[PDB]
Amino acid sequence: AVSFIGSTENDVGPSLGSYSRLPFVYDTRNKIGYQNANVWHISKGFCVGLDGKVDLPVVGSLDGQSIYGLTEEVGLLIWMGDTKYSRGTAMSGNSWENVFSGWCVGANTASTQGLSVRVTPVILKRNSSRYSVQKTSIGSIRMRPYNGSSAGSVQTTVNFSLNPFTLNDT
Repeated sequence: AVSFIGSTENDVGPSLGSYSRLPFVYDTRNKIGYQNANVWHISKGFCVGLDGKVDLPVVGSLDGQSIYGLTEEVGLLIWMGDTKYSRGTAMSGNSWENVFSGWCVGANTASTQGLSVRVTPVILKRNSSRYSVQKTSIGSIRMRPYNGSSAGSVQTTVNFSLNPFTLNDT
């Protein structure tokens, strides 16, 4: 079986966080992210993976993944995937993309399925010399049952919003 145990709306990164150091990528690691190991509770043979979707406009590209725009001077590189950040899948485009191939819980076991979203700020253009961004919707992630597993009427999708932040350029 499967049940939804997470939150529908989720914030990515600390509110009004400030980050210091074209296109220039800021090394924010996992600071601007959201991670939750327990979004769905699965059991008895349930097989599930994850699909991710970014709703932000694609304004460029870097090493194979999209640069999503926030403002005229600030953009983002985005990863979505399973709980552990190192499992993140680099996002491109605005379609649902497979971000976690998935796994199957044991026939006599109960476990959880989680997820993570991580972004890194990118300066597109310049100027003052600070750059502020307001809360912005990023996109969503939905569980993807497989192997004949079924979601029934269980909530399948959760959403993510980027908390406001400021970039100090010098």
